[PDB]
Amino acid sequence: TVTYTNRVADARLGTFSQLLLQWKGSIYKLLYSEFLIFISLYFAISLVYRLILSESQRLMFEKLALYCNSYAELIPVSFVLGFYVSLVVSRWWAQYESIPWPDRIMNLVSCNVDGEDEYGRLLRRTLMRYSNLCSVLILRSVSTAVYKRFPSMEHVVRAGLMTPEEHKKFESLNSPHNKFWIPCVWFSNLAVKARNEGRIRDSVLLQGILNELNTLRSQCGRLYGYDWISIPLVYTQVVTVAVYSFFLACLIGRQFLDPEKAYPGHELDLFVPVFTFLQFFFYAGWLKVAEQLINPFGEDDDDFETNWLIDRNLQVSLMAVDEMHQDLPILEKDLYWNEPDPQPPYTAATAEYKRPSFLGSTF
Amino acid sequence: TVTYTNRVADARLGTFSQLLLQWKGSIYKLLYSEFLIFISLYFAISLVYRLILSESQRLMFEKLALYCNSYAELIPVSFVLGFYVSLVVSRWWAQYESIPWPDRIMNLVSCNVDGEDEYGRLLRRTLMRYSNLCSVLILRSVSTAVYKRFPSMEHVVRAGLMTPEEHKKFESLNSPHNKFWIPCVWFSNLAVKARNEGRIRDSVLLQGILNELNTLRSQCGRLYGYDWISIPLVYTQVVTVAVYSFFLACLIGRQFLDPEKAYPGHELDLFVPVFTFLQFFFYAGWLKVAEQLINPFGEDDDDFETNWLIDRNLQVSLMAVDEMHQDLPILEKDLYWNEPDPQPPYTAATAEYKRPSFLGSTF
Amino acid sequence: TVTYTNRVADARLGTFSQLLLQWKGSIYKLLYSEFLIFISLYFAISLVYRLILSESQRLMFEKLALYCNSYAELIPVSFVLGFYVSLVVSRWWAQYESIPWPDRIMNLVSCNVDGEDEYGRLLRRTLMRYSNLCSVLILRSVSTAVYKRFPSMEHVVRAGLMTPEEHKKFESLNSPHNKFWIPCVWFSNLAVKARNEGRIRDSVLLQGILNELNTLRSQCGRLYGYDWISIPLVYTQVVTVAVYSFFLACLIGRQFLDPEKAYPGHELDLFVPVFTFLQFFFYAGWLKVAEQLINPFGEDDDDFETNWLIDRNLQVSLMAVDEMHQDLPILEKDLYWNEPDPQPPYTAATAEYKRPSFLGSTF
Amino acid sequence: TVTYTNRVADARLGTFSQLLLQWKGSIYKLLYSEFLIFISLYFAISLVYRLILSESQRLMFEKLALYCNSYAELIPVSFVLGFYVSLVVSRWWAQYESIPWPDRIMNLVSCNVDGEDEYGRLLRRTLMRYSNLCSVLILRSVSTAVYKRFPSMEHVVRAGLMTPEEHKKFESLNSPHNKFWIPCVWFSNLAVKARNEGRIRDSVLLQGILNELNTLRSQCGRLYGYDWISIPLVYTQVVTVAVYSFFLACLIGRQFLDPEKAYPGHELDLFVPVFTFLQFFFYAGWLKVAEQLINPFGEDDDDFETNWLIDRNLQVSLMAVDEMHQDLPILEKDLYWNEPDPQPPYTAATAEYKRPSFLGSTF
Amino acid sequence: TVTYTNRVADARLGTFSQLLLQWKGSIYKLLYSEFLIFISLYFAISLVYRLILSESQRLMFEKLALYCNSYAELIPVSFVLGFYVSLVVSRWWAQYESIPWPDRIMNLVSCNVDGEDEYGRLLRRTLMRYSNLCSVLILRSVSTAVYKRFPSMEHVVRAGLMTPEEHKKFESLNSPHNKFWIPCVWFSNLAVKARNEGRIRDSVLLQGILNELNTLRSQCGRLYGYDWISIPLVYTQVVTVAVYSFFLACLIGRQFLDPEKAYPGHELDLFVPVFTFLQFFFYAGWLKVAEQLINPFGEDDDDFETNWLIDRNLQVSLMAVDEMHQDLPILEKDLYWNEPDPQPPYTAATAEYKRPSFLGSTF
Ligand SMILES: [Ca+2]
Ligand SMILES: [Ca+2]
Ligand SMILES: [Ca+2]
Ligand SMILES: [Ca+2]
Ligand SMILES: [Ca+2]
Repeated sequence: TVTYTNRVADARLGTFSQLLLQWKGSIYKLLYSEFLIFISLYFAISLVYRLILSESQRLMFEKLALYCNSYAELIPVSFVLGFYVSLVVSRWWAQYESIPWPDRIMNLVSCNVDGEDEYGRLLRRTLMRYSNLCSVLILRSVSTAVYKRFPSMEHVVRAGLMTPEEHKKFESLNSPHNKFWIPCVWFSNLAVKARNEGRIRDSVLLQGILNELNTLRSQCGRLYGYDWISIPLVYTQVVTVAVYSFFLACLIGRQFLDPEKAYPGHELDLFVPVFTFLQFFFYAGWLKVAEQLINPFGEDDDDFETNWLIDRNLQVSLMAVDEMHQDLPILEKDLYWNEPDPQPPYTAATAEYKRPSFLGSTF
Repeated sequence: TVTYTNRVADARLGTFSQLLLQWKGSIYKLLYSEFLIFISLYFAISLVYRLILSESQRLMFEKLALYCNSYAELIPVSFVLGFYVSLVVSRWWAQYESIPWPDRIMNLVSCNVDGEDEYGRLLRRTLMRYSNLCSVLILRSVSTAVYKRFPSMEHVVRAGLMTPEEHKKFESLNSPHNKFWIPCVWFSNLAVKARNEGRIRDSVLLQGILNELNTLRSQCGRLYGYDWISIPLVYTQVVTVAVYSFFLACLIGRQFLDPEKAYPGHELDLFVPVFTFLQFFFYAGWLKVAEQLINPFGEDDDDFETNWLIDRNLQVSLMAVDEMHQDLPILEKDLYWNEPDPQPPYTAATAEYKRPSFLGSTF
Repeated sequence: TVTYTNRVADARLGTFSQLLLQWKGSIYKLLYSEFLIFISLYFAISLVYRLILSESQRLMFEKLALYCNSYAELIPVSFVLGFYVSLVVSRWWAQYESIPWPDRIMNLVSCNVDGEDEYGRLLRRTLMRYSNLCSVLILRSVSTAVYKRFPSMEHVVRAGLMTPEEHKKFESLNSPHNKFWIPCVWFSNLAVKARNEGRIRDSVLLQGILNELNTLRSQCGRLYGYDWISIPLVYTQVVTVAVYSFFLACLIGRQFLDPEKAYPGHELDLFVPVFTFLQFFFYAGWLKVAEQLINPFGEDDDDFETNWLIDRNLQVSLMAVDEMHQDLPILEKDLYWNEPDPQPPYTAATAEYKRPSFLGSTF
Repeated sequence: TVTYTNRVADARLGTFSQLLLQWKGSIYKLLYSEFLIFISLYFAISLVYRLILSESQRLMFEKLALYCNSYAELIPVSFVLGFYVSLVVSRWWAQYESIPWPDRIMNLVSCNVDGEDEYGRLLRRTLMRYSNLCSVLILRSVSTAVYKRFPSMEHVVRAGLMTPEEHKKFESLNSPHNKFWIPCVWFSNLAVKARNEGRIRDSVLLQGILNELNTLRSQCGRLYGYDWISIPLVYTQVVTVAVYSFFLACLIGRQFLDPEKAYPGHELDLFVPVFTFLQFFFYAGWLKVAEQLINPFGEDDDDFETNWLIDRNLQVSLMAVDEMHQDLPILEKDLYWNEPDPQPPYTAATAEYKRPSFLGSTF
Repeated sequence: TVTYTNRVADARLGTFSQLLLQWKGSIYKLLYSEFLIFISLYFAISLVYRLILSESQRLMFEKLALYCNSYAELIPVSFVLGFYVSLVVSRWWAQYESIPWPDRIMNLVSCNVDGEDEYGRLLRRTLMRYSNLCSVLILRSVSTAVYKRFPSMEHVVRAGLMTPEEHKKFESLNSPHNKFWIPCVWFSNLAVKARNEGRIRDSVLLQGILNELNTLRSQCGRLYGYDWISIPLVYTQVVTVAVYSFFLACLIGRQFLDPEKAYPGHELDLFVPVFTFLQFFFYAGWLKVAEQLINPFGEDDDDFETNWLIDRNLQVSLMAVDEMHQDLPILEKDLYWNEPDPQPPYTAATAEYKRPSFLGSTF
C-alpha cells in the first residue's frame, strides 16, 4: 500500500500539512476526473447565466437558484457517509487479518518432522508447499492483482507452486466448485503418512500441526466469505444517491447571482466559489474512501500488495524447513551470566528516554 | 447474493455511477411499490389544491402547508436510521459467520479414520453425512429458502441426506423440542465406536475430532439464537414511525404553493418536486436496507444463497473422505530444490507490481 | 420473546407497515400510560388558555410559549438516546450469549463415559444433572421470571433438579456468598471419580470434559457480572432528564396560540397537534427500547423466555446421555454411494433458486 | 457498585421516573458542587445587570449577551461527548472482565491434585493461595480502594495472604519492577513439584492446570495495561474545554435581557432560567459519566467493589480445595428415572409463562 | 505514556478542571505552533481592515466577511472528526495488545525444562533470550524510539540480546525480507532438541510450550501488520481538508466588522474573539488526538514507552528461569488452616467499605 507511518511518528508542525502535497494514493489522484466534470458543468451554467439568458429568463433562473439552495444542506449527508465508511473500514481491516501467513505452520513443521536425510528434507518442503498452494488458490480467486499474474493453472505450474504430477491429480478430482480446499486436504494426509513412518514422534505433535492447518483453512474461508458476500448493493446505492443529490443542488444553488438585485445570501459576485469547491474535495473525497476500500484486493494504490506477499511466503517457508531444520548457533554464555540486573546501553539521542519503572498508579 | 466485487475493484470514474443502473437487488426493485403510492398520494393533493379547492379553502390549506413544513426536518430521522441499520448490519454479518462449514471436520475425518476397505470407507461417509444433516436440520428451521425445498422429513430422506433406517430411529426419539442436535450426538457415538475398533489410533486424535464437532454445534446454536431472538419489535416500530412521520409531513409541506401570494420559501412553481423525490429514494431506501437484511435467510435478491451451499457441502464432504483418503500425488523435487531465492515470474500486465520488500517503517 | 422473523423474511410492500398493527410487545403496550398522562397534561393547559385566562394573562402566557419553543430542539436529545440505546443493545445480546447451553458437555458425556449397566447409566444422568443445576442456580439469582418459579431451595428439590441428599450437603457447606459455583465443583470431582473406576479411558478425554465445564462456568460468571455491574446510574439519569426536559418544553411551546395576533410560527389553530404527538411516539418510544432491554430477564413481553429454556435443557440432556448412549442407527450405504456428483432434488417453488457455483469474483 | 437491576426488570410507568429520586451514586451527588458554582456565578451577573450597571453600561452588556448567545450552540458539543463517553464505557466493561476469578483454576486443583492426607491437603491450599496472591498484588497496584487496605507488604502478611517465610523469599528476589508476576511463577513450580511426587497422574492434567494459570496471568496483564496506558490526556482535555466553553457562553448569553427594548429572543423576563439549568444537568451530568468511569477502581459510589471480591475469592477458593475435595453427595436415582418427558412444576404466578416449544421461525 | 489515573480515581470538584493546567503531553504542547500561526494570520487581517483599507475597500471586505461566515459551520466537521478519531483510537488500543509479553512462555519454560545443573540452566536462559530477541527485532522495525536505540545489528550484539556466534548465523541466512521470524524458529528447534535429551518429559508439555510461541509469533505479526497497513491516506487527507477549510473561513467570517453600519450578527466590536479561539482549541485539538495516536510508537509524550519495556522483559525473563527454577518457599500452614470463614482485616479508612455479599438482583 502507501505507507506514511515514518512521516507521522511525531506531532510536529507540518505533520498533516505535508500529507496534502503527496500525489501517490492521494485524494487528488482519485478525484482527478470527477473534479473536471464538476468544473465544466459549473462554469457552463455560469456562462449561460452571464451571457446567454435574457432578462426575463435570468429572473426565472434566480428563483431556481434559491430553490436549490434550500435542499443543499450538508448535515444528513454526513450521517450516511459516516456509517457507511465505518462499515467499509471495519470490513477492510478484517480482510487483512484473513490473509494467511505460513509462519505458524512453519514453526511446527521445521521442528517436529524429523530427518536430516534426502527423504525427510523432501517431506518438509512438500508440506510447506501445500500450505502456500492453499493460499495462492484463494488469492487468485479474490484478487485481481494475483489473477493477472496467474490467469490459468498452467501459470501456477510454471511458477513452481505445483509440480506437473500434482496438476494431473488436481484435474482428475472432478468437482464444479472452487478447489482451494484440495491442497489443505493433501496437507492432512501427508502429515498422517509422515507419522506412520516415524517422522513425527507422538500424536500430540501431529494434532498440533493439524490444528494450525485448520486455522489456515479458516483464514482462507474468510477471504472466500468477504469476496462472495459483498456490502449490500442497496446500501451502496443509497450513499451514492445522497452524494450526487447534494452536488446536483450545488450546481444551481451555489451560483453567484446578480448582486444588483441583492438577494439575501448572494450579496457578492466573486466569479469562482472557493468554499463550494472545498466541499467537493471533502464530500466526494470521503466517498472515494469507500470506493477504494470496498475491494482492497484490486489494483488501486492503497489496495493490498498481495503479489509481493506470495513471493515472501514462498521464500521464507522453504528456508525455515530446509536450511534451518536443526541448524542452530552454538550455545554460549551471554553477557549477563553473572549480572542479575541487566542494563542494556543507551545511545546519545535516546538517553533522555530512561524512565523509572512504572510500579502502578497507586504509588 | 448479488456480487459486484469485480466491478468495484478499482476506483475509476464510473465506479459507483454504474451501480445505479443495475436492477437486480437494487434500490429500485425494493422501492417500486412504495414510490407509486407516494407519487399517487402527492399529485392527488396537488390536483385538489389546483382544481377543486375554492379561494377561502386554498388559504386554509396554505396555512396547513406551512405548519407541516416546520416538522419536516431531516436531522433527527437520520440519527435513528443510522443506529438501527448499524445494528442490523452487525447482526447480518454475524449470521453469515454462523453458517456451518464442514471443512474443518472434513480434514480430520479424511486422515485420522483409517481403513481403505469397504467398512472403513463406509465409516467416513457416515461421519460426514451426520455433519451435513446436523446443518440441514438447522437451516430448514431458520431459512424459508430451505424449508420450501425440504417441507417435511420425507423430503430429507428422498434427497439422500438421511437413510430410511435413520428416520425410523429419528422418530422414535420422542421429544417435543427441535431435533437439530440429534445428528451431532450420533457423530459423537460413531466416532467413539470407531476408536474402539481401532480405526482411530490415539485419544488425542479422537478429542481433536470431537472438538471440531462442538465448534460446529456452537455454529448451529448461533443460527438458532439469531432466529429466535429477533431485533426488539419496539425498536423496529420506532424507526418505521419516524420514517412515515417524515413522509407524512412531506406530502403537505412540500407542495408548491401559489407564488402570487409569495410566501417565504415557495417563490417558484415547478409542478414536480425534484429534490423531495430524491429524499424519498434516500430515506425510504435506507429503510429498505433494514427491511432486507433483518432476515437474511429469506428469498430476497440479497439474502443468503443457502440452497446452493447445501449442494456444495454435500459434494465436497463426500469427495474428500472417499476419493481423497490416502490418495496423494507422487512426491517429487520442485523447481526450487537448489535455489535459495525463489523468484516466481511475472506476466506483462503485472510486471509493474514488483515492489521492493517492506522492511519496516523505521528504515 | 416476540418473534416476527417469519413476517420480515422478504421486503414486500407492507413489510414494516404491518408491524405497527401488532399489540403484543409493541410500542403501544409500553407507552399506554405515558401517553394518557401527556394528553391530559396537554389539553389541561389548552383549556386554561382558551377558557380560564384573562386577556392580560393570555398575553403573559404567549410570551412563555415562545420562550419554551426555543429550547424545544430535537437534535441534541437524539445524540444521547443514540449512544445510550447502542450501549443497552450491545449489553442485551451479550447476555443472551452468556445463557449456558448444556449441549457441548452433552456430546462428550454421552460418548466418553462408558457403561451400559445400571451404574454407568446413573453416572451419566448425575453429571448432566449437575450441569443443569449449575445453570438453574445462576438464573434464579438474575431472572425474576425464574425466581418466582423457584422462590426457595425447597422448590428446587420438588422439581427434581436436586435430590434431598444433595440439599443436605448443600446446606452444610457454610458460606455467606452465592452458591452457584458448588454444582460445578461436584461435576469435577465426579468426573475424576469416574476416571479412577475406568469409566473414562484416557486423561485426554477427561480434560476434554473438564474444559467444557469451565466454559460453562465462564458463561455463568458473565451472567453474574451483567447482573451485579449495571449500566451506571448517572448515565441512566442523564438520558431520562433530557427526554423529560424535551417533553416539558413541548407542553408549553407546542400550544396553538391565538392566530389573530399572528405570531411567526403559530399562524394556524388546529386544536390538536398531530406532529407533536408523533414525536412523542418517536422519542418516548425510543426511550422504552432502553427501559425494556436494560434487564432482559424480567417479565416484559420481549425479555428472555428462560423458564421455557430450563424445561428444554432438562429434557434434552437426560435424553442424550440415557436413551442415546451407544444407540445408533444401523450403518447402510446411502443413495450417493456410486455417484461422485450428488444432486439433491428441487421442489417446484424452489427450482428457480438453482444458482451456478460461485467460483470467485475474479472469474 | 450501585445495583438497580431489580427495579428496572419490567417496563412499568414509573420505571425511569423513580430513578431520579435516588441519591446514592446519582447525578445529584456528583453535580452538587458544580451546580452551586454555576448558580452563584449566574445570579452574580444578573444582580450586576439589574442593580449595579448604569444605562450606558447596560446597553454595552446587552450587545455582549447577544454575541455570546450565538456561540452557545448545543450540537457540536454533543458529538464529542458522545464519542468520548463511548470510549470510556467500552474501556469500563473491559476492565471488569479483566478482574481475575479463581474459579477456573479452583475446579482443576480441587480434583486433579490427589491426596486426602495432611500433605495433599496442604498442597491444594498453597496452590490456591498463590492464585489469590497473584491477584491481590495487581489489585493493590491499580485500585486505591485496595491500596488503602494493604498499604505495605506487612499488611499482606497480617491478612494471611502471605506467610512470613514467603515474604523472606519475596524480598530476596531483587527486582526494581513490579512483582505481581512472582506468585504466578511459584504456582508453576509447585504444580510441577506436585507432579513429580505423583500427586497429579498425567501430563495432560498438568498442562490443563498450567493453561488456566496463564489465563489468569493474562487477566492480570490487562489490569496492568489499562492502568498504565490511560485515555490520552489531549483527548480528555478536548472534551472538558468544549463543555466549559459552552457553560461560559451560557453565563452571558442566557441572561434575561430587559424586555422593554424587545430584543428578538428575550421578550420575557422570568428571573430564573428553567431550561438553561436543565441543560446543565444534561451536559455537565454527561461529563460526570466520564469523570466517574475513567478510573473504575477508585472510591466513587459506582467504582468496582474490589475489597469485597478479595474476601469472596479467599473464602471460596480455600473451601473448594479443602472441604469439597472428593466429598460428594451419595449417588441416587432422581425423580425422572423412568419418565422420558420431565415436566418441572410451575407456581401460581408463573403458570401463564408456559410457552410452547420454539421449533423455528419457518414453522 | 502520561499516566494520570491516580488523579481521576474519584469524581471530585476539580477532577477534570485540574487536568487543563498540566503541560506534559497536553493540548497546549501540541497546539503551540499552530496557535501562533492562527493568531498572526488573524490580527494581520484585522490590522489591514482597521488601518490599511480605504472606505470603498472596507465595503468590499465586509461583503466577503459575510460570505465566509455562511460556510463556517461547525456541524459536518464534527461528524468526520468523530468517525476518524474513533478509528484511530480503536487501532491505538489494538496495537498495545499486540506488544508481546514473555510471561506466558516464562511460566512454562521455568517449570517444564528440567535440570539444575550448568547445561540445564544454560538451556532455559537461551530459550527466553530468543523470545526477547524475536520481540526486539519487530519493535526496532516499527518504533522510532527503539530504532534510535538499536540502529544496526551491532548494537543488538553489544546489548547482550544476541551473542556474536548467533549474528554469524543470522547473516548467513540470506533473505531479502525482514528477519524477525528467525529467532522464533530457533526457539522451536531448541525446544525439540531439549525434548530429545530428556529435558522435557512428555510431548504434551512440548506442545504447550510451542503453542505459547505461536501466540507470541501472532503478536509480532500484528505489529508488522499495523505498521505496514496504515490508515488510508485518502481518509487522512479528507479530515485535514475539512479542518483547514473551517479555519480558513474563520479567518474572514469571524472578523469584527464595523458596528456603525450594524450588520446582523456583528453589532459589537470587541477587538479579540474569545469564542472563536476556544473553537480553535476544540477542533484543532481534536485533530491533534489523531495526529498523536496515528503512530503510537514514535517519540510523542503519549506514545508507548517501549524502550522501558525491553529493559523490563529482559530482566524479568532471565530471573524467573534462572533464580526461580524449582526454588520455592517452604510449605507451611497458613492462618486459616482451621477457620472455614476467613475474614481478612480492614484498616481505619477502609472499614466503611464492608459490604454484605451480593447474592443476586432477585433477592
Ligand atoms: Ca480497491
Ligand atoms: Ca430478507
Ligand atoms: Ca425488561
Ligand atoms: Ca471513578
Ligand atoms: Ca505519535
